[PDB]
Amino acid sequence: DYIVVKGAREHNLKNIDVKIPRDKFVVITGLSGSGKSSLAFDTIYAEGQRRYVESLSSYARQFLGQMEKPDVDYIDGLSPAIAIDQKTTSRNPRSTVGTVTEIYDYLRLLFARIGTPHCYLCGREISQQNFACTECNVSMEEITPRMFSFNNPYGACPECTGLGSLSNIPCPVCKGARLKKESLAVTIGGKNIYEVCCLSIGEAKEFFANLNLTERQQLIARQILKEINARLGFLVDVGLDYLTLARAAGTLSGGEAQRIRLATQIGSGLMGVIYILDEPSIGLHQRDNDRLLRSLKKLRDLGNTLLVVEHDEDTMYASDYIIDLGPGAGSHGGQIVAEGTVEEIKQNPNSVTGEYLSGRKKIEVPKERRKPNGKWLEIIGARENNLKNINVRIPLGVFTCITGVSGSGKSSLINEILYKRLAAELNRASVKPGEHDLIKGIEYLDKVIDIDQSPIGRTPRSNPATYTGVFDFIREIFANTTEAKTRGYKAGRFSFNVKGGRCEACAGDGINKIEMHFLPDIYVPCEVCKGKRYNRETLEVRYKGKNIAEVLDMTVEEALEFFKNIPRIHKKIETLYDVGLGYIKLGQSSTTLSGGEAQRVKLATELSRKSTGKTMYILDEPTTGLHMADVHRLVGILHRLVEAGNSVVVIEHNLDVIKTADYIIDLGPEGGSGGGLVVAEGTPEEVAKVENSYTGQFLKKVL
Amino acid sequence: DYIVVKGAREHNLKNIDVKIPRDKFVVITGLSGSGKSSLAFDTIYAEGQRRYVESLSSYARQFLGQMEKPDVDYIDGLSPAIAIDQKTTSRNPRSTVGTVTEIYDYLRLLFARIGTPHCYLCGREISQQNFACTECNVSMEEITPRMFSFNNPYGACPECTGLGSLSNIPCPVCKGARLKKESLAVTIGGKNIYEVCCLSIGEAKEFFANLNLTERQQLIARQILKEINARLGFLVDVGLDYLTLARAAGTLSGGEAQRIRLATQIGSGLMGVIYILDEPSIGLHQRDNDRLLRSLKKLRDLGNTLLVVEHDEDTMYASDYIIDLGPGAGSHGGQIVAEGTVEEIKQNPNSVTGEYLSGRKKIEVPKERRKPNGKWLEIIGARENNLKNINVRIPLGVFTCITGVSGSGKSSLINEILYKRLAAELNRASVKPGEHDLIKGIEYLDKVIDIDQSPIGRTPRSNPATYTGVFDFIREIFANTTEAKTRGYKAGRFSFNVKGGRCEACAGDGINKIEMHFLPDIYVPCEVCKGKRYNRETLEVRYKGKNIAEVLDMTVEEALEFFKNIPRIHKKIETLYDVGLGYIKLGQSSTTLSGGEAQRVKLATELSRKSTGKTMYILDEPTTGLHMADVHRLVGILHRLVEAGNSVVVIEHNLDVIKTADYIIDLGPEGGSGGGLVVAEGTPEEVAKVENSYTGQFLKKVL
DNA sequence: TACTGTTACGGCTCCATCAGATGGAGCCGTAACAGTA
DNA sequence: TACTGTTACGGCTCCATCAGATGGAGCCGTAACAGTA
Ligand SMILES: Nc1ncnc2c1ncn2[C@@H]1O[C@H](COP(=O)(O)OP(=O)(O)NP(=O)(O)O)[C@@H](O)[C@H]1O
Ligand SMILES: Nc1ncnc2c1ncn2[C@@H]1O[C@H](COP(=O)(O)OP(=O)(O)NP(=O)(O)O)[C@@H](O)[C@H]1O
Ligand SMILES: Nc1ncnc2c1ncn2[C@@H]1O[C@H](COP(=O)(O)OP(=O)(O)NP(=O)(O)O)[C@@H](O)[C@H]1O
Ligand SMILES: Nc1ncnc2c1ncn2[C@@H]1O[C@H](COP(=O)(O)OP(=O)(O)NP(=O)(O)O)[C@@H](O)[C@H]1O
Ligand SMILES: [Zn+2]
Ligand SMILES: [Zn+2]
Ligand SMILES: [Zn+2]
Ligand SMILES: [Zn+2]
Ligand SMILES: [Zn+2]
Ligand SMILES: [Zn+2]
Repeated sequence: DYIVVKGAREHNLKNIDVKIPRDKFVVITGLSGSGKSSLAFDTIYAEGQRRYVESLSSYARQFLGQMEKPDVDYIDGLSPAIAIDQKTTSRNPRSTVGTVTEIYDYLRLLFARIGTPHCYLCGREISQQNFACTECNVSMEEITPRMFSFNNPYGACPECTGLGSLSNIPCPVCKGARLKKESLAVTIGGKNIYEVCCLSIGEAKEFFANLNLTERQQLIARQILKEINARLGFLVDVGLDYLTLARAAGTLSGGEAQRIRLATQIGSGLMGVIYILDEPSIGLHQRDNDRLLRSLKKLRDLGNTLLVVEHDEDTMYASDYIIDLGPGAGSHGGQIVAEGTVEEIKQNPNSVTGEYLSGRKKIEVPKERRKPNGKWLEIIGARENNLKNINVRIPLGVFTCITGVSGSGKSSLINEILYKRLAAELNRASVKPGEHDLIKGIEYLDKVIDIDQSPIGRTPRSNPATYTGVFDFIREIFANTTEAKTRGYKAGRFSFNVKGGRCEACAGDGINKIEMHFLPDIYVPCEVCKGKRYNRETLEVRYKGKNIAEVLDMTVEEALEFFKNIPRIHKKIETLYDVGLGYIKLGQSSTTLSGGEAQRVKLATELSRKSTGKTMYILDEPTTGLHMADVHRLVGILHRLVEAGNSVVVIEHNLDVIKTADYIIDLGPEGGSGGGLVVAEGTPEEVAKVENSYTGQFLKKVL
Repeated sequence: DYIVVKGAREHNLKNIDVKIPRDKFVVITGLSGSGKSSLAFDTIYAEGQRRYVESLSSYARQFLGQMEKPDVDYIDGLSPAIAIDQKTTSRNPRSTVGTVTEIYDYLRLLFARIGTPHCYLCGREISQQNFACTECNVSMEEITPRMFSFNNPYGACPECTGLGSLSNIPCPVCKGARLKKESLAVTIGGKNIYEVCCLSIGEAKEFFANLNLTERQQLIARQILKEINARLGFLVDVGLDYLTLARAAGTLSGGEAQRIRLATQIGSGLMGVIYILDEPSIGLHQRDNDRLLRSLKKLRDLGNTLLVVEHDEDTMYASDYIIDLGPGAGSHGGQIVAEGTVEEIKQNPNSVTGEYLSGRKKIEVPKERRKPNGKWLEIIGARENNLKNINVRIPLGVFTCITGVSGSGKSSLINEILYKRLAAELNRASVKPGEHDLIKGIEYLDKVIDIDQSPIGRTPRSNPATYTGVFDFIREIFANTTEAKTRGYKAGRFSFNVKGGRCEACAGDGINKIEMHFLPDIYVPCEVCKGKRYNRETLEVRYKGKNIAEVLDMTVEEALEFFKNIPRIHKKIETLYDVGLGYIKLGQSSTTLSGGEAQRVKLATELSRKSTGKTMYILDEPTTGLHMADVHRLVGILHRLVEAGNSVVVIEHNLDVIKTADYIIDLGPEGGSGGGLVVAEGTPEEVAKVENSYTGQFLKKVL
């Protein structure tokens, strides 16, 4: 009936004991960095998978990507668990829609088994010892599934090495097929593998459902066609029927990629299994979230238990049990602050999330909107990607929001066209802009700063000090001391990523890692330098009473007071304090940062640049993996930036960020190739007065 | 609440629909070959594992040993499943107790991580780049887990190639360590890996629980020592504390190996998982079975569902739901004959198992036992393995049974000493006997025939015709026809395992197998010869109106009438008919035979030999994987053999076979090194009069 | 003249894609040889 | 003289044991260069 966890002390959890009911919709809320992912994904999922993969093959456990055993006492009432984590990276030039969903492997098998080969020179059928066409004197090699893939030299096109593009233009030889001519002659139903991939998902499902095959080949392909049709049906049902299997995964949007990842791991139809979803609503519109909620309720109805760590209001309003962590974040949180039904969380004074839900704390909506001051910049002939020749004028000096469902072209319109043109005109960047006619009004701005929506990169060689750039100033200050000057030290001596002034027992890592072979690797503290990352010679040089280790092991609040007379350092630390990271250390490794904290570090990297008084701030979904309090702080700083006399445009699905905006531009009216038209454009009240778009309906519902 | 299976047509199932309750003890009874394994292991376990391993890593699914998708419509209420199958082979000279339970991998990791190397020439500690002792000028190689294993050239002893024995004697170099001298110098707590392996399990558990390690090494070994202790505790609790991790798996008994396999896959402590056990009581005494029943009830109490296909009366008397298949076997069965509680099966007239349980059918107990006729053969100084110098006289001309718990030395006493000495004296075999003084009374016998307890070998090149040896006579008869004589045909032309007279499109297999890569292979019928295994020239030669394909595609009952004037063929087919295989074809492949049918084929191979009127019949657990009806038939034929004037000794844990015996010899009083003494020796009533042995208690309880 | 932005180069880390090899035992078929009746 | 048992040799099949490699993107540190105030 219950999952009992006792003595959970993983990461920042303060030895908490929590009972999670089974066969229920249980959400884990709280601030960013409070211990939701560490409670669910790092502990419960890890134990549930570890206790089941041991009752399987011994050799195959190594390739499963095993998880380290959590620092817990005992877990009762556990069950096998499948989880979809909150960490997405993507951006691979060798991964497509076919390989991500694994349908391409099935297609390779199907073409290798029951395909019909030919000679690519005359088209006559090839028959056999040697599998060659006797007319053109060409010897085709053996037919195997590894010859229909572009990630090995056997089946990859020689010119582009299976990349597709070789000035970025399609490959002259394969024309984007990525496979050699020999492997493109095997046809099923009149099409080779590339042509079948180029077909839309909806078209391909019916192409495979209407295939005429001999009695011999149907026996072989019965176990392949059924799986292919099941996967295509999952993709269609999730709401992505307009995609093609040949699209690169480096071009998919956030919502499309998230839905692709969701549809793969959900359709198994099991029973008595715990499903763990970590932030399942990133880059998803309100209608996409409602569809996902319906699907998840259907999945629970089979007899499963759901543990979803969600920040959105809609998810918490459709659940039977809420577990709230906190009361703060980082080292200041990690306890079970409140529990129970959403009404109990609303009535619980100690729960910050309940305070926001109840209305005790809220994001202030301005009484009067900021009307445009007569300055507009206009774009005409927007035809990039799936934009159907629309023209929109973006105001200046006000807070602008760009809305619309996933695939409507919000990124393609704002990011590509606007940012690339502005950066080429003002920052003198060497970037190819999108397909458009012209932009009028560039002479009304001075600089452009953008925040992309891709997640940041993780590495043990980077911390907030290096990412924000303040570490360079700190190292210069340390190298400017009299003792460092008389010892010959430079700024490169004080960095743990440069050899010469770092602990050589760990190469500046600070902790040695012992390599197991079939078990997760272990991390143990260093012994030579005690984990200070530096030798004794470096640590002797002190500035204002602290050496570099002591200045790298101090929180942001402490470094704010420590660095007061230095303008650049104070400005950067003040921005870091403003975005919300007033409790994390100045040298915590990136790999140990939560998603929200990494996102806030990325925001503070760009929000700390000097403003010229008339600048362009382009933000692509800034409120991803952020609690309502972080959203409130971000809205406050953005509104202060606007009041300073600057123009800010924000592409957000968050309703609270939208409801405070000054001018809303809506793209739609549907996702994919069916959208690209400006549904509405005006003040939030005017857009709420329009019933053609779901965004207007939600805006008028909340107002 | 229920597992609903509809349209199950795998193997010989006749499209049955069955609902199996969840969180219950459900047994699947029926005859041998009726469709229990095909219903449970091949369908439910296959679907349950297939529907879960897809929600895991893609690469690691290949190494998991995937199961083919069953020929079923839809299964509802499924859940992830772990199963222990009924097919055990063992007999590997490169597998020990350590590797089977995987504790040896953990020990290799532990020794590679926190070991203490030395030089094997002087004993001084080795320190370093190269790990070498500067005194003896010896350079020890790198320390890795792959250097502590004898299955790779890095860590295997050169002399014996890691076999241990190089006239079978221990290796002169390693003295049975199987590892080279360099890898035997790494010691933990004063012992190398071989010494720790040689320690008993109970001793080693306390050796690891009382190890003094530095604070540095405890951090590394915390995740290893806990797992090692857990596995050792499982082995101790199952009832096998006397074993040592260095014992070869080719010497373990049936009960010990079965308990080792049971203890590994049960201790996971999950919930909402279906456990499938296929014949879990092979080679296990009554007390071992009672312990296993207690453990299984404890495992179900956690909230699991158990599907155990069992023939034993004890298992069916401790269950809440019985599913009975039949009503016959082979092509004559496959339907759900009866279902419900054990009382309902007792009162169900159509259930053969219920008929046997109720007492309508029973094994007749003779009114008066056959007293010995004054002829005895005596063995003195029995000290083989764990026999403590005991002497027993085995009577002649009566049915003798050897009882006792697993490890008591029943096999070591009867099989090794008696069979090897009798075969060396009478059959002129070149076999080394066991350790004993002498045997008096060999001149009272003429021949010895034995039936070992090891399972038979499976291959697609063998069928009952070839295994029983009747196929050679059939081929000779076919080659003796006038047309074959005039065509130059020989007996080697008529065998599908010899090239020249077989379908070259399949090399006599009869079905081509298409090789997938990450999916289970598919089997499709041949096209050139239509699966007749022979070409047109061979099939033209006909004997008595049938060619060789028609005589290879006929059941045993039909071939009994077809071959009536040939003495040898009729005798062999009559024996095959008597043992119970009157419905299977004469050419069904071995890989498709059930366990019980393969066992009966093995029995009929040896029971068909000519008896001299005074012969020795040694049977080692003949009633393994056989229903009560097959047991009744085997008891009948054995009693007829005894009445013919021969002596039969049977080493069986089956109580029905024991209760009909004429003279019982009991070994005990406990398993392992604590046994080897003759607890009781006399008629069944006399043994029942003794309360020192559990066998006597059971005998007096049933009588 | 210093601040701020860009671009290029080398080293380190992480994520996505890819779809088994080897050794020995058991069985079939065939030939050779001995005991027995 | 024929039946029955054992033993040796070559080919085919199955089970147990064993514990990742490669390619490209993102980040850090450093140098060079241009616009601006
Ligand atoms: N390996 C680690 N070592 C030390 N601290 C860690 C580690 N991993 C995470 N933390 C910290 O533990 C706290 C909780 O992190 P985590 O539980 O992953 O975040 P979360 O609550 O899911 N928040 P978010 O992902 O931003 O919504 C944060 O302060 C992290 O910086
Ligand atoms: N290079 C490309 N080639 C073809 N189609 C593309 C390409 N890049 C993007 N698309 C498609 O163009 C449509 C709009 O993409 P994009 O503008 O990035 O989405 P978006 O509106 O920002 N959605 P989201 O970020 O999820 O809220 C989607 O259907 C994309 O799959
Ligand atoms: N692959 C197969 N093709 C055809 N027939 C098969 C196949 N596998 C099994 N059978 C037959 O199907 C019947 C049931 O076999 P199976 O279900 O494995 O046995 P079982 O009921 O568990 N009996 P047993 O193992 O002896 O206790 C038998 O007649 C088998 O010979
Ligand atoms: N070669 C060997 N070296 C050491 N111990 C051995 C060896 N062979 C067997 N044993 C042990 O000797 C004991 C008796 O073995 P064995 O006589 O085969 O058992 P059994 O009584 O027939 N039991 P079971 O067949 O399971 O009913 C067991 O503890 C075996 O592990
Ligand atoms: Zn040609
Ligand atoms: Zn190309
Ligand atoms: Zn160090
Ligand atoms: Zn030495
Ligand atoms: Zn050796
Ligand atoms: Zn054929």
